[PDB]
Amino acid sequence: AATGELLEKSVNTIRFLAIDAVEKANSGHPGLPMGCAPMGHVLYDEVMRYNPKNPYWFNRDRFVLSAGHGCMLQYALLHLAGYDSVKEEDLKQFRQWGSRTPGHPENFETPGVEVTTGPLGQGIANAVGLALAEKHLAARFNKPDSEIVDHYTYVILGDGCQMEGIANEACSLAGHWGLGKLIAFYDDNHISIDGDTEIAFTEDVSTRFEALGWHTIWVKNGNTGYDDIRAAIKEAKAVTDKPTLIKVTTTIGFGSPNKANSYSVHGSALGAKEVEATRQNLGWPYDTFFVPEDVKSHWSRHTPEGAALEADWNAKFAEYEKKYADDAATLKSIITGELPTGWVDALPKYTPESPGDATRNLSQQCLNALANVVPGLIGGSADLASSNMTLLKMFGDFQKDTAEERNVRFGVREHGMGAICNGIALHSPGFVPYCATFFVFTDYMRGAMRISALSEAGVIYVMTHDSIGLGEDGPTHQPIEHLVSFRAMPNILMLRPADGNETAGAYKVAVLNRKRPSILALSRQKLPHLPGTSIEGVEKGGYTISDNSTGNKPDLIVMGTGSELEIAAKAADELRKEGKTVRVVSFVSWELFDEQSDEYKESVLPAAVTARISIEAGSTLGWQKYVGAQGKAIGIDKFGASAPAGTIYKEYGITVESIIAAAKSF
Amino acid sequence: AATGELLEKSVNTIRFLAIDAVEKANSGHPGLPMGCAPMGHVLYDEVMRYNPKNPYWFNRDRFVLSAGHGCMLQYALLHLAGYDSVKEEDLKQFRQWGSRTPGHPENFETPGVEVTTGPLGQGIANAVGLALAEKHLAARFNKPDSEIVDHYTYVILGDGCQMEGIANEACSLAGHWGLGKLIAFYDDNHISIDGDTEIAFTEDVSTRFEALGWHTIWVKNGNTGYDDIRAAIKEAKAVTDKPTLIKVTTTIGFGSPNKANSYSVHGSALGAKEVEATRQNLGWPYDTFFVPEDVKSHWSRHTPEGAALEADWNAKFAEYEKKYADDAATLKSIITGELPTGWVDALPKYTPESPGDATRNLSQQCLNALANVVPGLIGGSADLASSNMTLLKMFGDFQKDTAEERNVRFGVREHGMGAICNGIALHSPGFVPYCATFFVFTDYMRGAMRISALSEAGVIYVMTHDSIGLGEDGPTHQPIEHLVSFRAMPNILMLRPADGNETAGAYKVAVLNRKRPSILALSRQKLPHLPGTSIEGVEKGGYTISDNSTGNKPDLIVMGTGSELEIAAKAADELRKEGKTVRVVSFVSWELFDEQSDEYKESVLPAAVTARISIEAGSTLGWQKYVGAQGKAIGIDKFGASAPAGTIYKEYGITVESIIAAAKSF
Ligand SMILES: Cc1ncc(C[n+]2csc(CCOP(=O)(O)OP(=O)(O)O)c2C)c(N)n1
Ligand SMILES: Cc1ncc(C[n+]2csc(CCOP(=O)(O)OP(=O)(O)O)c2C)c(N)n1
Ligand SMILES: [Mg+2]
Ligand SMILES: [Mg+2]
Repeated sequence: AATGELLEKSVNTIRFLAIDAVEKANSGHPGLPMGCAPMGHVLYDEVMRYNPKNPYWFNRDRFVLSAGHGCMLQYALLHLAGYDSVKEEDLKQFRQWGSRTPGHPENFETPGVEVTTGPLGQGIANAVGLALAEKHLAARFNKPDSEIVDHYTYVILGDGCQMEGIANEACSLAGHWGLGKLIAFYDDNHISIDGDTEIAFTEDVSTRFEALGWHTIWVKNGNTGYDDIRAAIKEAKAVTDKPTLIKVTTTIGFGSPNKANSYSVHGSALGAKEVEATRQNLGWPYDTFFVPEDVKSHWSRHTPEGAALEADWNAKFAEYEKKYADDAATLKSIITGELPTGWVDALPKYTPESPGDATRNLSQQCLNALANVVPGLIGGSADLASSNMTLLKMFGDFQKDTAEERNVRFGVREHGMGAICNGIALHSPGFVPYCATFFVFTDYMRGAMRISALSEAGVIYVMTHDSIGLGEDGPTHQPIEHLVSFRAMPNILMLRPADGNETAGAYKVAVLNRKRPSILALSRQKLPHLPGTSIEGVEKGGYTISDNSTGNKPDLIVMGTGSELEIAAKAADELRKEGKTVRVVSFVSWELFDEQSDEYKESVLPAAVTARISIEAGSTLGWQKYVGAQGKAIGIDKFGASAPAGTIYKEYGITVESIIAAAKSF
Repeated sequence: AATGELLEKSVNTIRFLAIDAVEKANSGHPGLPMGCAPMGHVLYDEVMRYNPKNPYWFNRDRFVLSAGHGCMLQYALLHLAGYDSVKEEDLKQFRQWGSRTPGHPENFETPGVEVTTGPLGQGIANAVGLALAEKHLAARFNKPDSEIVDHYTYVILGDGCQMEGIANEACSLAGHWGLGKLIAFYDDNHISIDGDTEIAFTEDVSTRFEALGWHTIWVKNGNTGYDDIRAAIKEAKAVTDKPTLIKVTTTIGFGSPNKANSYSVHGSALGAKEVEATRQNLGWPYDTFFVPEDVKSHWSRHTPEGAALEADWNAKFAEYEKKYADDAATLKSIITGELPTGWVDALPKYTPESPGDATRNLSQQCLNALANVVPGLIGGSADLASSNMTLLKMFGDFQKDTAEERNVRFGVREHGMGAICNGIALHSPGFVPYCATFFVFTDYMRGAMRISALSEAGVIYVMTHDSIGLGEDGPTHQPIEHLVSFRAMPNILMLRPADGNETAGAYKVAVLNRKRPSILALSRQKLPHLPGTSIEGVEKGGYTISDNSTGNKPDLIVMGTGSELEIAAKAADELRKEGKTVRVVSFVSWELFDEQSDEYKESVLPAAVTARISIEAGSTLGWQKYVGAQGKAIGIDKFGASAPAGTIYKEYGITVESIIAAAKSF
């Protein structure tokens, strides 16, 4: 452990790397890194177990910077630790086009960064998911003579995260689950962007956390109380049954003679004059982006020590593999991301003779089928297990005493639920987390969902009661703009299966896409199994289910999704009687369709056929890209109503007669 | 005050109206009404001040049912109290097409219901807004010899609301603001939809609330402790500097011999057999929807008493208007919703000679100009006042000691902020609340924004840093799908002004729409003032700013919004050099354009002109409805990047050259 002048120099190396990176970019946040350098140093140099040359080592401790704006703190540490992702030149490319050092930490750009933060509150919620994953894995695979999974989850958060409701949702669950290895550092600096926190934040954070079930500790001198910080971490790991909140009081911009403790240092370059003044104040003769040789030498030990920690763990796993071969084989799946051979064969198959059912119920069949073949499937609903139909029948509930169970009960915390799943998904490539609620409530958790898409987290979102079909609950519960709001979001699949085969198909696609989240819009009401639907069609996004035309030139093309496909089919039969040739197209997913070749698209929507009709219980916006200019889109562009589903469909014109009336307009 | 058997009969009348209503619709929630009947009775019959024949009386106490699913509780009370909006027949039309008794309370459907609830957590946050409104109004208009504004805000919430992050955000704010007249009843019944709360909710709620700055009380017997409830309310009104949380332990479905204290009674009809058993158990001979004559008689006093309470206040207001004529005139504007004559003339006007500026700064000028002529304008930013540019320079900050101030500092709580504004908007029609954050974080508060649209709350959402133009913060901060995600939402205006004249126009529209929320997408970067822009044009949604064609037949039509209009204008100049006639159209708002006449539309986008180009730094989805099948839409359909804005615009092709390249494809 560093001490004396070496400790001071290392801590200041971190502060100045942050100051110089920001100054060069003339953009960024120097405040947090300056005040948090002391705890950052203790954490990466003395406490955390990791291998800088292998950021993927399974049993590594995890670090999460929830106050993402302070990313230079993390980049400085990754650089000093020896990670290949952050070299000297990368620091000099901070916030510049295409660099490994973007304005906010992004896991997909920088190996060593575990999750994507920046939107406040996500980080701490992700850490709860990471700690859940570790506890689950340890409870499920550890043996009396072999403790193979054992790592801590460290997270740094500021006042902004503490004010966000998502943070309180996640921390409430963490306390309830007894996540002893989750250790959070709260940067108590009394400053946010509007200035002093007394302006809008005067609650007793520590007492709130105690109420949530957390163990609490307060380090009053966060700027120079290095031993206090060490001691706090030690006591934190001693308390094994409760997550620990370590409040560390620091002064933002510490070291800056004229900008410390002010909102001015939160997010803008110090400036040439103040940088010079700060260098004199801290006694930093060294120049731009300099790492003193003795500091560099001290930090270099992490490479050989890191290699040895992993070698030690590998030996342990080899011995585990020979005693518990089966458990080892299963754990390897979660560690490598390689799904078991033939998992696809476990998916249900249906025929139009199978009894009709709501896609939400068919979803449950697929979930229980998959639970047997995919060891990493884990998840649950936000207090709606009996409506969402998300219980894995063969398992109990994940709880502090039964962490090995696979049904996770989130309570009424949608947003926290989403971020926790992002944490699970990014813990190990073999996890396949799924979470659920009513489709309309994705609005509550849209922040975490957008992060899923941007961070390439393969979370499967099971959303039921997807339309006015839910009936009586009314407009506050009926989605309308939701499908298009997600078709417009990049890198996320918006699947809306019509029946059993499409539902199984949606799940095949969802499991196969480990780098892109999937949303399944499922119905509350029973739907018939349609002839023409198939697992293979779904992978295509938009495909033909029935066609009585020839030469790829039907008189009419009718397209639909989910519960409205049936209506499109019934209308097509009707129109065929009158002698017209009609093609019925299922658009389970716009995303997958757009990804197909031009040949494929032409084969489904021939450019020559202009008479096109679409039907879907939701906004009509955007359908023009498929129905064309002379085409007609039947939908709902107003809020719903409180009444029996049947009545709403009739009153809103989501009927076979509307398709027919529209057909005779061509 | 009722007592003995009369009190028991009154309380049971409430239980049975709820039971019968749910049984007849065979849909609904009987549990909460059955368990909460006692406190509802005490609240509406003994505590609240209101005039059942005038649901709009300004100084009435406000009640909010945050646990919206239990609406039958409120319908039963409104019925008994004498409100004209809930007759016996309305109770029999519960959850049926077009009834005044929808499945969740909607203020727009039922006079007497203050806000729209159903999505959990919104109600308690709305109550915080209602209480803020009363506190602000009292501090601002009360005189030492005249206390004209004085009312309490009562709210009932359940475990579901207590778990939602939005509730913690608003209650954190309520404690910080010392809202002594906010009195919340927490229905502590240990049941949620997944069953017993021990499955996912074991935090110490009361201690969390004390940490937030709330006064706490616990009534252990909420089923029959009528005097304990009364006493608790008495103590709550005595504590004047802190909001009070009264935890009332009850048993859900109280009275039902076989379904009480179980999840089965939460949200489904009891069923014929259990209804009979419940009638026997409580000793309720009376049949379907019956109100005993003695109960009816007891409740009828509220009509003459209510009339007298309001008459009293009216006299008091008349004497107030005589002494303080000026203050009275200003207060009346907030009360009646009638805005001062000529407020429109206060808006700034600009010309292309005016210096260029970011629309976020131009927004501030408009807000400050408006503060002077619109008494009900109040609001602020979620810890981003210095970036959103929302401070009303002539005022201080709203705080427990300075409640008369008009700048509200919400801290980093977007969702709570939105719900609180809905509460203010719905307190009185003259309030014009505005709130702000970066456009990308609308995702955090989308739940409340949707409710603004559905409940017809004229909230003005000031959203800055609307695109990749914000630069270096990166993809986590850059909107992409947001504009279309709101153009798809019913009853909400999605305004994206290009310059000063358009920004002033956007505010004119926003202020005039008191029944529909408005969102303003504002830029971070400086934009020039363009020739052709005007306040009037904005009211049209889509209008021409420059045209060199004749006979309404240009060779090319180029449309754009906000920061991209400038690019479209520059490209048109180039093309006009080559001898083409080009029409430049501004689409400040899709919504406003679609509401215009067919003649008007044809005059801007002549059906005969097929060469159309649109440019907007956002998703291209939906632009097809204006650019046509042969038109081209230039936009961004992927996430952003961390880099200087200029570089991102070039790399993504949001440039004049892209417009020109596309123009030569026609
Ligand atoms: C959900 C969300 N809302 C708003 C912001 C904008 N924002 C970034 S940092 C910040 C200030 C938070 O201050 P704090 O976390 O206490 O950190 P410090 O100033 O101490 O570094 C705000 C409002 C954001 N990144 N995410
Ligand atoms: C934001 C949101 N998420 C989920 C739901 C679905 N929902 C309606 S009631 C409910 C149960 C909450 O139970 P509680 O508030 O404790 O009331 P009780 O069952 O005791 O009446 C849930 C999860 C919702 N209405 N809103
Ligand atoms: Mg801070
Ligand atoms: Mg409950």
